[PDB]
Amino acid sequence: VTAFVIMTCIVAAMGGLLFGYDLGISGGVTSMEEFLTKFFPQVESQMKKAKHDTAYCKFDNQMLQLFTSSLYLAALVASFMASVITRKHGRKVSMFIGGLAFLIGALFNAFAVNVSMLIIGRLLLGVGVGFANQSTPVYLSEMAPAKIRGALNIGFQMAITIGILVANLINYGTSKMAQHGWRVSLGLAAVPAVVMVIGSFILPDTPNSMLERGKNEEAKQMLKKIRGADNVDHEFQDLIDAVEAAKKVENPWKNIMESKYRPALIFCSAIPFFQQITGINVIMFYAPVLFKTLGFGDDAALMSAVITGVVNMLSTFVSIYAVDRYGRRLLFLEGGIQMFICQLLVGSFIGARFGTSGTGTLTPATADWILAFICVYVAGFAWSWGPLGWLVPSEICPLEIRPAGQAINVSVNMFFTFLIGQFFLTMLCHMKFGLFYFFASMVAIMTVFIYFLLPETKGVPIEEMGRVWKQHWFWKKYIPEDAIIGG
Ligand SMILES: CCCCCCCC/C=C/CCCCCCCC(=O)OC[C@H](O)CO
Ligand SMILES: CCCCCCCC/C=C/CCCCCCCC(=O)OC[C@H](O)CO
Ligand SMILES: CCCCCCCC/C=C/CCCCCCCC(=O)OC[C@H](O)CO
Ligand SMILES: CCCCCCCC/C=C\CCCCCCCC(=O)OC[C@H](O)CO
Ligand SMILES: CCCCCCCC/C=C\CCCCCCCC(=O)OC[C@H](O)CO
Ligand SMILES: OC[C@H]1O[C@@H](O)[C@H](O)[C@@H](O)[C@@H]1O
Repeated sequence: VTAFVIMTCIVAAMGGLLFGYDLGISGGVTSMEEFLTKFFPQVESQMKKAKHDTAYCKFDNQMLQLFTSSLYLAALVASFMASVITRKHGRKVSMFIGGLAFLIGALFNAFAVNVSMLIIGRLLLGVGVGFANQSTPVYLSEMAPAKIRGALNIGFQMAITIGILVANLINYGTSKMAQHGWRVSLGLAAVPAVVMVIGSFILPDTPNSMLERGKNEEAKQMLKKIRGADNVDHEFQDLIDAVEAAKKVENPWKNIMESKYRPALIFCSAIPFFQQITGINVIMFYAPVLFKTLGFGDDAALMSAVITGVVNMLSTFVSIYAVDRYGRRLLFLEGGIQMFICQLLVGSFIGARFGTSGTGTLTPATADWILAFICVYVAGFAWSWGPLGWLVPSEICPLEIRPAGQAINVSVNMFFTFLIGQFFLTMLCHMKFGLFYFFASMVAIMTVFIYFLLPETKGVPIEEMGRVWKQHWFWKKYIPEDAIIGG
């Protein structure tokens, strides 16, 4: 491990900020009266008569769901495009496109003068997210020394949570603007894109992609540079071995369903789905809706998005320290147990305080204990399914289908991000605390799934990952002998 490989992965992980900024900023902007009046005067015309509501709760009308989904549709579709680009031209090439498309969408939003620029900036933001999220995890996983691959991979997620936090702070400040606050909120999304774009000019590409697309001596020089050694023959042989197999495959989507890829295929699909049916993107807004409904500051709701975002970042550090010293399984099991227990605690706490005879017992101290319970649940997510949701699919895919496997990860995730968060929109807004129990069972299901089916992937060089599957009960019947590289 060199100072060069470290700085390279830090600079590449900054692509998480794009997704993170957008996740953090859109809740505040949508509550801004000046922004609603411009683009959705029908929402404003009933926010005017609500006072105790949250505006994004009325994005339940058919045309409003269209506008919301368009970003996830664009990202879902970009991510497949980026599978092809990333393999054909290299990982740093999809990262460039991700930033540049995100930049273009940011200025379109910040300078929108009607609802068609907003759509167009929203389509573009999602293209940015499909490319950034499809290729940055691949880049990190392949560039990092195997010893610390998980730590340097999670920096992508660390960046996502920094994006979430920073956006929430921005919204808090621009919300106290006489005019154009929403333009600042959307417009500052352009700083991370410029950073990502400029960065992509300076990053090297992975020797894995370099060797796979013909640049041989260039691949070994880059391996010797990031590893800092001259005797890279050993792991360069793993690369030679894998490119030998991978260069027999063109159109990885043709062979994706072959038996030797079944483990990676299953997990590239279930891990994104599970990450969302956790309910993280429903539960993260229970407290601000609740706070606003029951009186309490408009500020108070935004203040609790900051507190959660401070907890959501920072918790990330736990996964970063633990993931390579003790593994992925530990974080998956502990994180799920913790998340399971907070969901039962908060579901029943609400169900008690506001349910015996009648309904309606507003309380400050009761509101803070629900936020503490959610924060511990968000912490358990933040060092399990959060980061592990962008680490594990990237590190279980043989070279020829790695980019395609990351695209399955992004597309399934965006599809379910939108689907779960829109389906649960009504219950979240009408304070149906039964959702915490439902999300409890899913966390139970997914924790059991993980326990039995996911082998430990820590410490293994990326191209040797088939030995791990072969040494797992159950999955071992899928992996042919010729798929085990380096031992
Ligand atoms: C109020 C304005 C504030 C503006 C805020 C600007 C945000 C800066 C971006 C940071 C990307 C962070 C991602 C880097 C994650 C690095 C952690 C890591 O990857 O691990 C290191 C490894 O363990 C070593 O041994
Ligand atoms: C490395 C740094 C890169 C720099 C990244 C750029 C920063 C983006 C900020 C954008 C804010 C846009 C503010 C525009 C607000 C003026 C809008 C206006 O005045 O128009 C009113 C409208 O027409 C009424 O109908
Ligand atoms: C080596 C790695 C170091 C590990 C670093 C880990 C840092 C994670 C911190 C988590 C805080 C979770 C506790 C949740 C805080 C509750 C906040 C709250 O309840 O807010 C109420 C507020 O007062 C209403 O107004
Ligand atoms: C080019 C690389 C891949 C690009 C992938 C593109 C695929 C997604 C396309 C459209 C998403 C849906 C867009 C439809 C948006 C309609 C918005 C709207 O109708 O807003 C109404 C407003 O509320 C007034 O009432
Ligand atoms: C990985 C190491 C294993 C560690 C396992 C930890 C699991 C914790 C489970 C439930 C905590 C629920 C209790 C949350 C404590 C919140 C304290 C708090 O601050 O709430 C007080 C409130 O702010 C005043 O009104
Ligand atoms: O930190 C919170 C975020 O973590 C990411 O890993 C997930 O993909 C996001 O949906 C989530 O909102």
